[PDB]
Amino acid sequence: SFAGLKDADVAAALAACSAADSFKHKEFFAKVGLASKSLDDVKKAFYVIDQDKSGFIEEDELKLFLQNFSPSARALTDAETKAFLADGDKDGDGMIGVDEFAAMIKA
Ligand SMILES: [Ca+2]
Ligand SMILES: [Ca+2]
Ligand SMILES: [Mg+2]
Repeated sequence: SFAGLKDADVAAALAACSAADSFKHKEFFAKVGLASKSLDDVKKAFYVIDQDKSGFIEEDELKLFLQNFSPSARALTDAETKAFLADGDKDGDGMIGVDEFAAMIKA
């Protein structure tokens, strides 16, 4: 829901990355809808993965990225989390802020 994605695109996507170390951010962002959502929604998501409301997705909310879409879903492996944060975290503080998230989805 949060980001107004549909179940189908969400069930699709997860199937597509259910192997360990087959997760890829922009590919799942294309997939599940999010890379063509408005920037309002690209925020609504952000704040959902920010499970603890800190303003930031820390490395440990990032590895539970999937589960925000489906509870039973798998954790990301440590490499999968290391590339994302690698791609997201331009100021090197170890966690992703909104403006960084938005930035990595595009739009
Ligand atoms: Ca957080
Ligand atoms: Ca950062
Ligand atoms: Mg926390």
